[PDB]
Amino acid sequence: PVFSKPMDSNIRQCRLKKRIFAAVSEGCVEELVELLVELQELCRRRHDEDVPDFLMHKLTASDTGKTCLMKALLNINPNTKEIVRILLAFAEENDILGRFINAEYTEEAYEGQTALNIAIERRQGDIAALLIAAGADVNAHAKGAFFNPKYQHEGFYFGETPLALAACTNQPEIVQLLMEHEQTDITSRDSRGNNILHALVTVAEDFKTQNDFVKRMYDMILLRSGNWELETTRNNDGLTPLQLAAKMGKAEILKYILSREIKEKRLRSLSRKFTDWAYGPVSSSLYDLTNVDTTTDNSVLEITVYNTNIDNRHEMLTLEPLHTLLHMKWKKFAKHMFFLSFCFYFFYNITLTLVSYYRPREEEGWLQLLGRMFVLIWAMCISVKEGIAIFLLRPSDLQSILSDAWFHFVFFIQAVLVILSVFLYLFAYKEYLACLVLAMALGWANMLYYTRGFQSMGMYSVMIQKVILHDVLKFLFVYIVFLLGFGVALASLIEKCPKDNKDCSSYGSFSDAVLELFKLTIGLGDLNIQQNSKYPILFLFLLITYVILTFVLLLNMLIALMGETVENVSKESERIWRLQRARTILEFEKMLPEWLRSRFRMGELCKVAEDDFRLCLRINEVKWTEWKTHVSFLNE
Amino acid sequence: PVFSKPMDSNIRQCRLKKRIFAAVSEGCVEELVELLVELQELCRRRHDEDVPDFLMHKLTASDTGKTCLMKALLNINPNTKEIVRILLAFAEENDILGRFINAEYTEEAYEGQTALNIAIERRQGDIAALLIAAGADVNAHAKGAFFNPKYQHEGFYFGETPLALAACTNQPEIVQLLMEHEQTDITSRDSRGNNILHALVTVAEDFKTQNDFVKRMYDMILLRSGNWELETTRNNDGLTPLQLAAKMGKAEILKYILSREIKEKRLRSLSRKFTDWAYGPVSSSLYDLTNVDTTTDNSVLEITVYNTNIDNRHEMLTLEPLHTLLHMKWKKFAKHMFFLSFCFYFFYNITLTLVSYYRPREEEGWLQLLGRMFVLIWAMCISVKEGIAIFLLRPSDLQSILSDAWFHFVFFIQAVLVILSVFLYLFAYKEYLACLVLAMALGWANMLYYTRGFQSMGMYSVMIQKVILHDVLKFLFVYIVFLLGFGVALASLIEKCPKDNKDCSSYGSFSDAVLELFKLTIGLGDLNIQQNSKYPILFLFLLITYVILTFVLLLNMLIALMGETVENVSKESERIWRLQRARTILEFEKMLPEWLRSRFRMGELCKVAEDDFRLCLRINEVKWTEWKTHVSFLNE
Ligand SMILES: CCCCCCCC/C=C/CCCCCCCC(=O)O[C@@H](COC(=O)CCCCCCCCCCCCCCC)COP(=O)([O-])OCC[N+](C)(C)C
Ligand SMILES: CCCCCCCC/C=C/CCCCCCCC(=O)O[C@@H](COC(=O)CCCCCCCCCCCCCCC)COP(=O)([O-])OCC[N+](C)(C)C
Ligand SMILES: CCCCCCCC/C=C/CCCCCCCC(=O)O[C@@H](COC(=O)CCCCCCCCCCCCCCC)COP(=O)([O-])OCC[N+](C)(C)C
Ligand SMILES: CCCCCCCC/C=C/CCCCCCCC(=O)O[C@@H](COC(=O)CCCCCCCCCCCCCCC)COP(=O)([O-])OCC[N+](C)(C)C
Ligand SMILES: CCCCCCCC/C=C/CCCCCCCC(=O)O[C@@H](COC(=O)CCCCCCCCCCCCCCC)COP(=O)([O-])OCC[N+](C)(C)C
Ligand SMILES: CCCCCCCC/C=C/CCCCCCCC(=O)O[C@@H](COC(=O)CCCCCCCCCCCCCCC)COP(=O)([O-])OCC[N+](C)(C)C
Ligand SMILES: CCCCCCCC/C=C\CCCCCCCC(=O)O[C@@H](COC(=O)CCCCCCCCCCCCCCC)COP(=O)([O-])OCC[N+](C)(C)C
Ligand SMILES: CCCCCCCC/C=C\CCCCCCCC(=O)O[C@@H](COC(=O)CCCCCCCCCCCCCCC)COP(=O)([O-])OCC[N+](C)(C)C
Ligand SMILES: CCCCCCCC/C=C\CCCCCCCC(=O)O[C@@H](COC(=O)CCCCCCCCCCCCCCC)COP(=O)([O-])OCC[N+](C)(C)C
Ligand SMILES: CCCCCCCC/C=C\CCCCCCCC(=O)O[C@@H](COC(=O)CCCCCCCCCCCCCCC)COP(=O)([O-])OCC[N+](C)(C)C
Ligand SMILES: CCCCC/C=C\C/C=C\C/C=C/C/C=C\CCCC(=O)O
Ligand SMILES: CCCCC/C=C\C/C=C\C/C=C/C/C=C\CCCC(=O)O
Ligand SMILES: NCCOB(c1ccccc1)c1ccccc1
Ligand SMILES: NCCOB(c1ccccc1)c1ccccc1
Ligand SMILES: NCCOB(c1ccccc1)c1ccccc1
Ligand SMILES: NCCOB(c1ccccc1)c1ccccc1
Ligand code: NA
Repeated sequence: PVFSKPMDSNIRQCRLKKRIFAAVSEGCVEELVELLVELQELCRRRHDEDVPDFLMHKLTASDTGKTCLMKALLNINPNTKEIVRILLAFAEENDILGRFINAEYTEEAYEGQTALNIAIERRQGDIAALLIAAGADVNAHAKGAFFNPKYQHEGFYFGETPLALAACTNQPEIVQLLMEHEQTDITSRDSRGNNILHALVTVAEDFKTQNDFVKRMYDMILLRSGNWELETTRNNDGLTPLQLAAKMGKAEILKYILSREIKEKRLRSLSRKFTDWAYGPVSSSLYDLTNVDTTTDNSVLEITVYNTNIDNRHEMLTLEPLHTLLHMKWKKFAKHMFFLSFCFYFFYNITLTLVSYYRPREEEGWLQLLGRMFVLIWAMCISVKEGIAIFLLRPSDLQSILSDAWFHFVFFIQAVLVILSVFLYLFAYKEYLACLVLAMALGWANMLYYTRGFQSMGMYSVMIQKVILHDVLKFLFVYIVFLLGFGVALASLIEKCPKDNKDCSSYGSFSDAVLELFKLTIGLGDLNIQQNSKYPILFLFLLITYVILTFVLLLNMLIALMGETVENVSKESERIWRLQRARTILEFEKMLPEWLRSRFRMGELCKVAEDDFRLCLRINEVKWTEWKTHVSFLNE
Repeated sequence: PVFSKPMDSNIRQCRLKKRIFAAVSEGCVEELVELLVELQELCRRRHDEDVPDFLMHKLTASDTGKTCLMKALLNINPNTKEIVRILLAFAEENDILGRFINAEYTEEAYEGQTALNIAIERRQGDIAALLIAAGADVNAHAKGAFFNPKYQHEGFYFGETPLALAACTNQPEIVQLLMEHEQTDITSRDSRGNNILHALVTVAEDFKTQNDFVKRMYDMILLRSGNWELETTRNNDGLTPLQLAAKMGKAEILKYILSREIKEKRLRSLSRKFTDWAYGPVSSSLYDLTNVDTTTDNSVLEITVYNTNIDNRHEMLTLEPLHTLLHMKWKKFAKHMFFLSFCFYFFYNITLTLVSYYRPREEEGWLQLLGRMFVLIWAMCISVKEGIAIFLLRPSDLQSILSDAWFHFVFFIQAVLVILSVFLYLFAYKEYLACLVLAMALGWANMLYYTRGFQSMGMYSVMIQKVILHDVLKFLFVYIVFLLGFGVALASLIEKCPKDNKDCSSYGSFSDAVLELFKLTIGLGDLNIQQNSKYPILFLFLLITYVILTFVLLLNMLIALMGETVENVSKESERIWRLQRARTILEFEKMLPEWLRSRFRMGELCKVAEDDFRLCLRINEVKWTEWKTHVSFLNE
């Protein structure tokens, strides 16, 4: 990144004020005392009306706003605490201690950063305790391009508050010192709208390491708060800390929140998992479904399934209510809607076939009327439905067209070519055969959409798409190099044939020469040596050189590259069809009306505590492997 | 190796002097005292004019120059220190202690080795302290074929000085004893021109192990020197210890020197990295660019990119100023010069194509004149530019023609065949078509040079070259064995055909028989059994035997060997295009004039200290992963 002005500067890029910053940096105590006396006497020699203002302009930098207190804290030495006790005592007789401890940068990239923001970051618990006990602001919002970047490489976002700075830098002794302070606003929201619990989700990691202080900071702040105000708070985008963990793909944080159970009464009401009974490996629990089920707009189940930015959707959709809601919707409507979508579309491809095969060749019942009117209606049903999904779609397709958004185009292109064949055949035109045949060939080719979501057949549609997009299209630029180079080369040697006998040279034009050289590449060629040219040996040299390069080397090079794609999909094949069915379920739920979706709703009302009635889900879990390993070491 | 004379010898390959060497070896003290009295009395029985000379010829070997003091130190026993104290006291009454402790080998392979060179190597800190306190030379240069070899298997190079012997054999207690000695010349240069810091680079290793004493010896000697005299010293080849680490490929040493930062004032001026400010994971530093940027002749960036001898160029070009200078040159001129080199060469291949396809067949505008004159100029621009690069190139091509120096020939051969086609077409000749077509086919084939340096397309040009050079050409000697063996075999059975009907046997000659047997190998053949010979079954046996060997076994054996090459390049594919672009940048910088290269220069003048103004580079680094692991264990 770049900021065009440093935070601290001690190297110059090629007199009372400049010596004070050169005294608080190295740690010269006896020099700093002699310099402050020279500035204490320099207040009254010309005026006594402006004492509190003139004392501040000689201790602050006029370009950044950095004070002499900030300069001592940016440069940590073992003589640091002695400098702070002198500078805070110097503002006592001048009565300027109120504005000296609450100063901030006036520069646009570090605006709002105070001396308390530096002392907590340098791990100075004794110095930060002296500032708060003197009048430092515990609610100072450090804005700016450095503290509020646009990406995670152009600064450092922690939450803009001193409570979020100690929480993100693993310092719980300062968090306990700030939460006991009665002027600290815990539920404060920064420029992003994030509170103390949104900012911990942002700095969290995606997987489980050895030390997880973010989960420890999440539990410590939430239980000492003792309310739901931090959890129901939404951002400027309208996201809770539960929904933010699903958006950014933090599976360890999303697992902890969504099965949080507190056994202690006076603290039990802050739970989302409620175990009813347990007997060995069998447990029965109640799970909160407040923002999880798809009854609100931006629900957690809708985020995780449609989150193409992240890599761990299979880890997050295996979690504790998310796998059961996804399974119960399949056994109620989504298996029925997938079977009928197969049946109405397989009947649609047969009717396209039997009107394309039995077309009126030269001369130009109730079941025949039932067939052709079904073609005109079902093609308009797809072109409206798939046309909305393309319009409601963003142009950054590198992550959505993996297996998902590729089918939204080919069902739409096939539906338009059926409709375009109607306008051509009826009016006056003969180009209907060019549109009806290509729609029928693409119509049968779209039957591989119904192989998706199954353990045995789900990986075949991914193998076809990933070979075309990642192996074949990047290999056309290697092969057209040799197809167009040798194509003009062999066509230039062919002499103009004497008048008759058009089968005297197959390479007699550039359009001819590309055809046979494509046949030598795939192996349907002919090494003809008749070939009436003035250079028979030179034609025979470039013809065999083409066969060795394309057929022997470049053809088997592509097969070795396509074979690496097939084995990579086959290793991930158990994770593919589980994510294919998960998107198929939620698209079928959006096709349902409101009166029918209300019958399909899961959940029952519970009595958690006094004035607490939330929507639950009873999930009977049995864990044999986790039980046998648990019992074994209690009696080793 | 071989030296034809040993250092120490105790085994004979099938009388006062020979008993002394047989006394200092085993450790006989009471025998050695009785032998020295017999030699003390043998000085005066025939002359008293030559006492200091005659006392030395009976204690030294006349063939090697080895003394009795060296013989006791080569044979370490627990009775070693008692022998040294007697022999050094024996030279006191004879007043020959000055030449007895400073003696050396007169043999050509061990010349200059003294008793101090042996005592430090055998780990004798007490014996080496007694020699220096008696008058031993601390600046004795041990030359010779053993101590100055030509390769790293024909001797032991350490630096030829006793200070470099204790530094390379991990003995810092003797290094501290030598650097406090006021006659020790630290900045001494041996026969190679190496000083104390060049010799540590030579004995260093390429990667990071558990114990790195070479980096510890580099830091200990440099900080106690306290000057830049050891760093600015160049060899006989003109290399600093910074440039020697880039030449020999020591990435651990080159990383330590190029980000050396000393926080301590009185020692800060020996730094090359200067951290300006740090706030969490974000750091801003200034890097020294004295011999790093390409403004001097033998710069570190020019060495590492063009160092085909080493295997770790990707590890060294990732380092701390080397990755930023390589990235800033791409975003200023090298991306523009690569795009226009694509555009002027793609226009050049079209104009060659449209004059080769539309040639005057039988009978023999301003845009047509603009095209053909562009061919005559652009072919002369390549033939001059690529002709210099072949002339300035060494004949040891096994490491430069991997992906790099192969393109310097094929752009040159293509440019000459365009020029050769002009002299043939204009004068009187008809062989212009044999040169224009082969230049046009090779001209389109050189378009894969512009796929280099990209993450998606950079590995394809390496896969084509490595399959030809390492799989195909070593398999021709396997296949011509079977092509020439069966080719004469099947042509010898073919009887001379009765007069007419030339299509009676396709194997009627050796030139004919190689053609169809090449077609059976690739799979375009015919198992014809008509074949008018006197041995129809014996012809049919050798024909099917050829198909099973070549098409079934030897063809798929090559495909299995080519497939191992493709998967090895595909695993290294992220390291290939980063090294392809790095050579493309520095070749474009050499094409720039001096006035335009001065505008593209990076760096600003800094004030490091008093009388210290060097060229810097501000690099804003952010390290999220290295910060989250660092904070986690400080508050575990
Ligand atoms: C303009 C357009 C408008 C469109 C109108 C639509 C909009 C309005 C829609 C309204 C619909 C209303 C909702 C549906 C409610 C029905 C309830 C039901 O029975 O569902 C059931 C399915 O029932 C079945 O019979 C499934 C049959 C087997 C399917 C096999 C999948 C393969 C499909 C072909 C692929 C071949 C692959 C080969 C290669 C290609 C649910 O499943 P289950 O059986 O209950 O689960 C068993 C568990 N249990 C019994 C314990 C509970
Ligand atoms: C997944 C998808 C896989 C498959 C998709 C692949 C699809 C590929 C399909 C290919 C089929 C090709 C059909 C050709 C049709 C005729 C063309 C023509 O007119 O040529 C004419 C000139 O011929 C020349 O001289 C060629 C010169 C072209 C210049 C090349 C620049 C662009 C190439 C960029 C590449 C470099 C990039 C480098 C990057 C590394 C010859 O004309 P004619 O034939 O003799 O006509 C007879 C005239 N008559 C009819 C009146 C008698
Ligand atoms: C890359 C891996 C390499 C190894 C693996 C190989 C497999 C992959 C390789 C793929 C490379 C593709 C090479 C195709 C060769 C075309 C031949 C040709 O020129 O056509 C004809 C020209 O016809 C025309 O005049 C109009 C052009 C129509 C050509 C359409 C062909 C398919 C296009 C793309 C299909 C997309 C499919 C996508 C499926 C995923 C032949 O000419 P003619 O009619 O005989 O001459 C008439 C005479 N005249 C001169 C008087 C005019
Ligand atoms: C090793 C892997 C094995 C398995 C994989 C296989 C792939 C790799 C294998 C490679 C092996 C190569 C075998 C080629 C077969 C030659 C056929 C021949 O003899 O030509 C002709 C002779 O014509 C002549 O008389 C002049 C010679 C021209 C030959 C040029 C062929 C290409 C040369 C090298 C190209 C370099 C390309 C390099 C690309 C990287 C045929 O003879 P005829 O004209 O029909 O007879 C005339 C009649 N007469 C008897 C009266 C005279
Ligand atoms: C006799 C012979 C004499 C020869 C005369 C020459 C000698 C004298 C020469 C003198 C030249 C002087 C130096 C150049 C100064 C220009 C400045 C510039 O804009 O550079 C810029 C290029 O900007 C572009 O225009 C790049 C366009 C895209 C290139 C894509 C690469 C693919 C190229 C084809 C591959 C196809 C592969 C397909 C398969 C093959 C630098 O990049 P950038 O944009 O700045 O980077 C963005 C960063 N920034 C904007 C934030 C800063
Ligand atoms: C990457 C590159 C890949 C591709 C490149 C590969 C390129 C290969 C290309 C190959 C094409 C070959 C074309 C042949 C041209 C004619 C030759 C000839 O005249 O033969 C004659 C004798 O025939 C014999 O008897 C052969 C004996 C040769 C001795 C071999 C020793 C050296 C081989 C060392 C090997 C062992 C080493 C062992 C180590 C393991 C027959 O002549 P004719 O045919 O009857 O002519 C008709 C005469 N007339 C015209 C007047 C009528
Ligand atoms: C998986 C769930 C299944 C979903 C529903 C699927 C069920 C679909 C079932 C029926 C769909 C058809 C209804 C469309 C009505 C119009 C038909 C038409 O075009 O007329 C044709 C009549 O038909 C024939 O005679 C064709 C005979 C070959 C059909 C092959 C059987 C396979 C498809 C069928 C069975 C598939 C069974 C699938 C499994 C049940 C014209 O034929 P003609 O007599 O020659 O007329 C003369 C025309 N001429 C003058 C130009 C020559
Ligand atoms: C891949 C794209 C580039 C293709 C190669 C381009 C590079 C070439 C670079 C330099 C070549 C320069 C010399 C050739 C010019 C004269 C040729 C000639 O006149 O033909 C002669 C022989 O015909 C032949 O068989 C010639 C063989 C071609 C030479 C290829 C070099 C070997 C490289 C192999 C590597 C394999 C290729 C690369 C694989 C890695 C004439 O025979 P004729 O026809 O019977 O005519 C009779 C009339 N006349 C005698 C009066 C004339
Ligand atoms: C990526 C950056 C691009 C860099 C610049 C690339 C731009 C290059 C643009 C133009 C290059 C041409 C300039 C050379 C001028 C001489 C041409 C010539 O020989 O005359 C030919 C005229 O031309 C034709 O009529 C040929 C038509 C087929 C061309 C196919 C288009 C692809 C290449 C072009 C477009 C590529 C576009 C690429 C993308 C922009 C001869 O044809 P004729 O009428 O039959 O004459 C009769 C002769 N006869 C009597 C013997 C038969
Ligand atoms: C690889 C390079 C070397 C190739 C093998 C060399 C080694 C051979 C070593 C020893 C062979 C010694 C005996 C052969 C001599 C007489 C043959 C004969 O006369 O033909 C007879 C039959 O023709 C046949 O089919 C015979 C089979 C060929 C013999 C191969 C041995 C089996 C090895 C298998 C291993 C596979 C090979 C190796 C694969 C690993 C006659 O039939 P005719 O033709 O119709 O003529 C009729 C007229 N007449 C009856 C009057 C005659
Ligand atoms: C507006 C039309 C533009 C031109 C049309 C371009 C693309 C659509 C046409 C074909 C694309 C798909 C072809 C089907 C072939 C293989 C995929 C099998 C289905 C699967 O993946 O399992
Ligand atoms: C003086 C001439 C001597 C004879 C010529 C010998 C060799 C040069 C000719 C051809 C070599 C290159 C051919 C191109 C074919 C495949 C490589 C693709 C480009 C790449 O590598 O990606
Ligand atoms: N057979 C249980 C596999 O789990 B399922 C699953 C697991 C992880 C991610 C997505 C889904 C599942 C499959 C179909 C319907 C509901 C859930
Ligand atoms: N919207 C018109 C057809 O939509 B359906 C559909 C079309 C293509 C892919 C998937 C579904 C459909 C959905 C449920 C039952 C029957 C058909
Ligand atoms: N995109 C960062 C990859 O690093 B680059 C790189 C890394 C190691 C070796 C060589 C280069 C790089 C790539 C292009 C220009 C400059 C540097
Ligand atoms: N020297 C004549 C052609 O050189 B250029 C060139 C040609 C082939 C490969 C690499 C470079 C060139 C360089 C920059 C811009 C345009 C062309
Ligand atoms: Na394999």
